[PDB]
Amino acid sequence: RGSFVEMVDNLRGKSGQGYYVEMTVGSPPQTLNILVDTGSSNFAVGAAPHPFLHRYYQRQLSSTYRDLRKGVYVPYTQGKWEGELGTDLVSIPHGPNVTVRANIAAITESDKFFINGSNWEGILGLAYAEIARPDDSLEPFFDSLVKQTHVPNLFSLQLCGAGFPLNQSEVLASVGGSMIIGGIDHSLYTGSLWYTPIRREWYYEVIIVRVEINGQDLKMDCKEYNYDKSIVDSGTTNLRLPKKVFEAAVKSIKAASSTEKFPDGFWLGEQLVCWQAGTTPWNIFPVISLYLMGEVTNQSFRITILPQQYLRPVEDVATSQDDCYKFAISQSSTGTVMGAVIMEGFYVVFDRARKRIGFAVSACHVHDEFRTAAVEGPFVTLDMDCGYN
Ligand SMILES: NC1=N[C@@]2(c3cc(NC(=O)c4ccc(F)cn4)ccc3F)COC[C@H]2CS1
Repeated sequence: RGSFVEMVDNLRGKSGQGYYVEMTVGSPPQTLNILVDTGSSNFAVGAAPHPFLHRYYQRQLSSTYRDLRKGVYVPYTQGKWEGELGTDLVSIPHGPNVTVRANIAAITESDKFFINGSNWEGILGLAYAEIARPDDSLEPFFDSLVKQTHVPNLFSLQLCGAGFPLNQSEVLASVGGSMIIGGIDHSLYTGSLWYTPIRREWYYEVIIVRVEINGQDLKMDCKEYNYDKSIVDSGTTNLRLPKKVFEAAVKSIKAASSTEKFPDGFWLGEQLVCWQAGTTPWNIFPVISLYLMGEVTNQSFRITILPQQYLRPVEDVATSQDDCYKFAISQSSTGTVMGAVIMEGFYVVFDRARKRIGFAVSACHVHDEFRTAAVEGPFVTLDMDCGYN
């Protein structure tokens, strides 16, 4: 049974541009679309005109706006945002039937933050206060929600990739998935949920203990997989891997798929590759298994993704009926990032109450009739020291 009908199908978007949920801020309520971001911890919204924003938070029109008289500056690798801190009443229309007073960073300047055509106007950082900006005294949204209401301290995400390109109209009209606030909806997954511990409450940090490509062990010291951390991050597109793991994985994926040769720019995630309509050779590309530490001592389980997850559908650079994709695995210098293309394979339970992350096969993962994504266990013979310090 699906017990959270009110919140099922409340997301829209896609791996290229992000998955978002509708929220309201202020009194009377101002509706905004907000990126669901498990890899940061600020609730930050556009609050001044911008060429890529169709709307924005207007603090002067909110009777419940409270000015904290404090700026926040947030540079990150790909860009930056800065703005002004305050609080206001916030609700999620397709969410729990509650309204909370939460911190809001009113974005006044940004660089490469907003995405033309994404249809979102702010971000909902769902990770922990430790990585909030300017510091850990700025209570994140979810903490406020839990403190102020009877909502259980847990949320779950089903991100649904289409498996093909969606034009602007289609992505607006399409259901992109679900964020279930306070619970687990059984209709969103098949098979069993398997849980891995949250190593530390800052990012949603986990520990990978083994990596296989088509069943072949990458055979790296498991610390390499978590150097310098491994996180589950809905606010990143790709599966990102530490440099040395990336190099070893790409070598192995190339070897598995070697019946076709792809240019270097494809493997660099820059260049698309295309096949005649319907003829994408899924079967030449390997499955990828990530083994995660179990809750039981000396046990692990694995999550297995298909090329239908790690090849991201993109429309052709020229007009055609070809099926085209970009390689959605890329190198990282800040650890492993299980981004949206990985999350598209799975229903993911962020069980904050029990300090654990659950994975099950998603009811909306893209596959073919020969192979599916999998979550399987337990495995009891693995060497598990895998965390980086
Ligand atoms: N997890 C991260 N969150 C941050 C962030 C994320 C994004 N996300 C996206 O555009 C995006 C697009 C496609 C996707 F499938 C997912 N996300 C945009 C701005 C931005 F600042 C906020 O804190 C650090 C920064 C960099 S890593």
